[PDB]
Amino acid sequence: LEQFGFPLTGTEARCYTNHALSYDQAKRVPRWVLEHISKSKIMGDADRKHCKFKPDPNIPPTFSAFNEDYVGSGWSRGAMAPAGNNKFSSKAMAETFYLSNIVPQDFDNNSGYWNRIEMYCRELTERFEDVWVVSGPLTLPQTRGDGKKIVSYQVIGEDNVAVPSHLYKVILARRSSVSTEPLALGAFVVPNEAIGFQPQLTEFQVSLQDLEKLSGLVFFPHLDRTSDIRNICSVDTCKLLDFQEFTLYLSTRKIEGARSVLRLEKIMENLKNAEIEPDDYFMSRYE
DNA sequence: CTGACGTGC
DNA sequence: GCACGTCAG
Ligand SMILES: [Mg+2]
Ligand SMILES: [Mg+2]
Repeated sequence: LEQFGFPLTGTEARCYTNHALSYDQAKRVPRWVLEHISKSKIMGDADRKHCKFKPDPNIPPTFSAFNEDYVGSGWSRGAMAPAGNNKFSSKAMAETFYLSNIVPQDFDNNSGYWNRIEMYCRELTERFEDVWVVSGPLTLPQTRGDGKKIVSYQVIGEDNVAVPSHLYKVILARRSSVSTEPLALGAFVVPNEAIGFQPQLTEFQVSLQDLEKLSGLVFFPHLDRTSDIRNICSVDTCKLLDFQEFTLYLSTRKIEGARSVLRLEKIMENLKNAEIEPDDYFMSRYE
């Protein structure tokens, strides 16, 4: 037949401590990243200050990306499987810093709208027992003034790492293992750019048949497309943290300044459109 | 929470 | 050969 072997596409599913991915060796980015989060996963003392980005040892160095392709590129290192969903295990969080989970993402988008969607996925664990999330990059076309549709994206670094125009996220949530309740599903596609608090998450929702036709993937193939599957934005709220709750959450976590910056935190919070904190706030214990 | 950035061992 | 206090949104 053909004994020298078929060409290796390199799209083998690679499982880790808490996430699995399929690599795009031509774009140096993942095709899709799948993870499972529960009430137990997001709880833990594993800190991300000990972990830093490094290439995946299992990815062959010919197709692996590196930090040289990201540092001065004007783009951020955006993880698809977030470190916040792996607080229980230091090994699982450390594997999320492999560049086989990273895509070039806008700074404000990574820290803003995409960070709010990741928090909403963690918030769904407070209403569902098991939540599956599929995240990945996209490079969608654009219709020009002459009717011609053209795909165009950017590559950065010596290893041409593709910079996606849009990002997609697929959320599948199960209420309880001991329950006949139907499942909730939602597919969202957001552009890789800074987004404020005006557009709701429902404004970026698309049908699953349209995302599969766009990304060329088939999500959750072991699932039957019966009438049982319900939209996640009807069973749940699909609302992200507004300006108040988000700024209050960030100010609660940034409380470890350990200096006069502690008072500068309430300063920025005070002029931040009148907001107050209910818990124990800056219990300053400074010599 | 999501990022980037510099220096003693 | 590198690896932990600073800062921003
Ligand atoms: Mg990120
Ligand atoms: Mg230390």
